[PDB]
Amino acid sequence: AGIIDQALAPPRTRKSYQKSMVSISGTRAVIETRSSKNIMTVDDLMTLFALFTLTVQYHDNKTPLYITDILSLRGKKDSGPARDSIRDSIDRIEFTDFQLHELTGRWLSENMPEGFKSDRFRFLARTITASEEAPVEGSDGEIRIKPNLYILVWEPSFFEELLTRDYFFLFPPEILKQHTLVFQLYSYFRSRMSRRHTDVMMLSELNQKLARNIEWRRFSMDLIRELRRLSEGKGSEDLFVVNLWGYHLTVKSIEEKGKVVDYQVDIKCDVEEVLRY
Amino acid sequence: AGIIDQALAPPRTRKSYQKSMVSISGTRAVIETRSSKNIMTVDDLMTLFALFTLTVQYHDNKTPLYITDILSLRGKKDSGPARDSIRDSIDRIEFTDFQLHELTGRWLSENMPEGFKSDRFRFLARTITASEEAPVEGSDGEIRIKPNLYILVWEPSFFEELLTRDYFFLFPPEILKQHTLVFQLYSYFRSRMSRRHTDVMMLSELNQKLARNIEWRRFSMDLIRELRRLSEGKGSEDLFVVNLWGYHLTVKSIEEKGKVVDYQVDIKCDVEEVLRY
Repeated sequence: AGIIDQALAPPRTRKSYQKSMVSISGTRAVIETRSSKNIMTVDDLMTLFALFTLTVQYHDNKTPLYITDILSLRGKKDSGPARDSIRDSIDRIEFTDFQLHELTGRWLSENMPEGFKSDRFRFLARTITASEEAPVEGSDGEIRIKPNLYILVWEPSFFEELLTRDYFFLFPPEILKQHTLVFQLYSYFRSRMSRRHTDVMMLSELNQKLARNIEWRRFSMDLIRELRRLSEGKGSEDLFVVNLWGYHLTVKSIEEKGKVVDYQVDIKCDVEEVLRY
Repeated sequence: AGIIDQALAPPRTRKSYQKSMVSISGTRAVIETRSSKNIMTVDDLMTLFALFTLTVQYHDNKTPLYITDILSLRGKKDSGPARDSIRDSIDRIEFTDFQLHELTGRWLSENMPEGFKSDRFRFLARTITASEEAPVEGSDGEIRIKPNLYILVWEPSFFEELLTRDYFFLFPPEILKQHTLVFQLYSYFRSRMSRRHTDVMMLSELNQKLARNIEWRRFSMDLIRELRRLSEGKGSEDLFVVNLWGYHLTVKSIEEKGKVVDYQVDIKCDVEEVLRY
């Protein structure tokens, strides 16, 4: 859940294999993501977290989640294309296998002096669905369903962590309705920013840190438009501040002659973080 | 479930999708078998059952299994190609998803009458592996591992069904190392003939109900060689009896010169057959 965000597919990409290089605790590892259909994209993250929330709120095992509650938590208007979109997202999450291969040998026991560890993980161990419409056959005869009721059986150990230490798994119900760049920014501040309470960063670094292959103009215009929409009316386009559910930002534009680059400063208020449930 | 036998791939087949029509309890249904690699074949069944036995034998959750125990239980001499073969069977079992789609709408919930139910199942929810050799990047650019320790995490419902009820799918460990036709014969004797005391059969009937695509020469030579092998020498080439782990058989020759077939008299004994653990 912490490293999976680094091994997803680009948005709107339909592929069945992706090999990414990662490093955790100094240990370099190769993370593979494969599916019999299309692997998870970055945009699916939100949907995944939605499931997380709906798994925690229900238990207060097998977790029944209705499609309408998912649409509501995602802040999307109920319609055919919307239900089909969430259905495609959950379908990508369901058939995605992650596998982390550690490249540095470790000592395990007297019988295994040098041992390389690999972990093959899958979020949903089982899924039972209930649909109003009948399945369709499609090309090659492969079934396609339109479920309204989901019944999730998570991976056991992960499920035991879905009912224990529900902080990194519980995002604010309002951040799950936000833009993809806002979600990625809040998720980046939530995991890689517990070291300090004040920080200094640029938008140019934020592309390479969050959405690299997105060009600087689209990234800056979209994310700046969103943060400006969530900002307070106190400032102009050159200087404004955003609450961001505990991550009080302070964006300031830097100009050469007419061209601009933005510069943001955050002050992490840990209280409102836990308050945002 | 007990319908996976109709969902597996034919022997010597390496594919990623299969679809079958299956009627269960009067309802027409479709079973799809998917894998990002190769789906399970029939010849993997024994290995799967081996895992079963070992998972029941260790807990006497997570289940550590060593490849040495799998090779010994399957009756395989420890070597390179043997370890590779077992690893390939376990790899096909690990990445195989099954899915049962009901094509007839039935009553599911007071808000979904005549709804359509699907069930996406997977034997292994999670798999941690310990390998002695280093991860190798093959010619296809994908990581290939050579594990020796299998920390297995089964599907929760199937695991609970696998720890308490150890009588539906547990075979005598000595049958997991026999010829494939003997294993198929014993499985046919446990599935069919539920509580029938005695019955009389033909090797031709056993040929068509066990291995349709096997020549009558190889069926008689292999099956009669193995059954006649596991029998006290009290008889001759034309009359012998086999215990067969609770299914006491009696095989005799038929129809004299140049044209032959075998009578097979059975007598079921639930005491020995079930108690053999």
